[PDB]
Amino acid sequence: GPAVGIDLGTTYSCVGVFQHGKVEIIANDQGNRTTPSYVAFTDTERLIGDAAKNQVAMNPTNTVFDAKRLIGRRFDDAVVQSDMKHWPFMVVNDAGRPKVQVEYKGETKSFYPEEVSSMVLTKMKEIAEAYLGKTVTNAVVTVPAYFNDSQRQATKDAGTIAGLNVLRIINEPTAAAIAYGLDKKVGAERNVLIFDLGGGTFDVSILTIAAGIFEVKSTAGDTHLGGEDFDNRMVNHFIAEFKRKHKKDISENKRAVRRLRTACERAKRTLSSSTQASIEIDSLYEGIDFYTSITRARFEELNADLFRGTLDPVEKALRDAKLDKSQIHDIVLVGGSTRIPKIQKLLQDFFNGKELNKSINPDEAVAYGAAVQAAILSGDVTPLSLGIETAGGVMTVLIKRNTTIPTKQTQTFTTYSDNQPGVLIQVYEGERAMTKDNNLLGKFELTGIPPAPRGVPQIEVTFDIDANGILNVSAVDKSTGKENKITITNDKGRLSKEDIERMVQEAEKYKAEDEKQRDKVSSKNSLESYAFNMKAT
Ligand code: NA
Repeated sequence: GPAVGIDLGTTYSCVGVFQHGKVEIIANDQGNRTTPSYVAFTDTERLIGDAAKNQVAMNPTNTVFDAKRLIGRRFDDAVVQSDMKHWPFMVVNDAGRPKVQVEYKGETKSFYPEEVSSMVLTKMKEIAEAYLGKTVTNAVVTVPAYFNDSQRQATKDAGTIAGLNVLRIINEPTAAAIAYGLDKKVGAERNVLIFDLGGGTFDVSILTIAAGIFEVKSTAGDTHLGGEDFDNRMVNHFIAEFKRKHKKDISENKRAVRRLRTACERAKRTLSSSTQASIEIDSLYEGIDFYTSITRARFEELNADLFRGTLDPVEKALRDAKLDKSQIHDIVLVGGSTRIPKIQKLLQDFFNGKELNKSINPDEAVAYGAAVQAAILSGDVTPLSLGIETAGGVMTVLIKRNTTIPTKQTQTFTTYSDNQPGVLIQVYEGERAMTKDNNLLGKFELTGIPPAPRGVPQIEVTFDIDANGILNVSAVDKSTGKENKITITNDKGRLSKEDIERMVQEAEKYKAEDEKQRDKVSSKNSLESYAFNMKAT
């Protein structure tokens, strides 16, 4: 049977299947295409999904949510320590691992974050099985791009516990791009910004896509910004309005606040499609009916700081990606909060009128991409950056990856040491800062450099790639015209698509460490006479 794509979200989860040439997002028992990531433990039963969320007020201690925040993390993590304070449920330390502790059937029980996530995955698997009419085993599960190897493995383990064979763990921004088919664009590399504003988290991701290959250039956002925050601003405003009108604070009554919050969430949805919404609550407090209205403009004023603040992570991501806003080719909206008209206007105005990709339901786009990838697994540009080793074993790129062929790139280099007799030209392929982490393709020596102080001799290195992809690397001593060259054959099938993806992924994993290595050397054009990788120490 077909594999399924699952968006394991912090607040809500979504499951989709690619069948008959089309992705179908699967509705649950109550007809909802999204299922709350909530598990509830009671004296009589365990509830997953809408049932768990509906009874949260009655059983807060035994209702678990935000397990994604704890997944793949140590208990001593500061995020876990700060996050634990907000949650009613208890978090405990077992062998350096956080666990949720709850009372189920009168017995204290402890579950690893992956175990709670496995229960949400079990419900999504059952939702898929009811729709398909067949057992579902294979799945593609999505995770935030910033997730580390531990967080990804823990998410895979949650699927394994649920009985799912997790074919691959893919980034949520990449899944959204796959849903819009940005990989199938016939032109040269494209820079894509994924603006993801969910119920509880805000994620901005910049990706570069060429030849079906995705690279995460930058990530930015707020882990604590979401639609619920917009609802809270409306609730606080209404509490103030009631207090001004009736001289009473409804904050004391928990149910009254819950009823107001429910009305505010409905009003916010109405405000996305209409310019005004009505709040009608009978007997909100002390028998006083609350009948009032809110304009879209008032809602925008209440959330003005939060809405404008979304641009700040966009600016940071662009700086980290070393890209100007003009260089973004595609913008994708993900998450329900992206429906808000003010958010769309602010992003479009920031991008100078650029159209936004919002045709796919923002709540379902990540699951849609996961479903497309699951089906693919179920059934001329340069592949890698090309460069030479500079002093310190550093990779200096002459031809960037995704460069159209044929191409010729020339750079000038100098000696690192005084009276250096020769330079060793070492050709490497890869996206890592250091040649040790890249692949050596060939080496040649240019000798007879006239004795001179360091930084004075000029050596022009040229990389020439023909249409067939054969690489010719040449070095000329500018003082004498003396030259040496190597021809590197293009071996067919040497590199698979997966091989390129692994090398790009490795660069994403070590980007912070790699940048520090780049900053270490004062000169970027200095060549030594030896191979740094073969040096002792
Ligand atoms: Na999401």
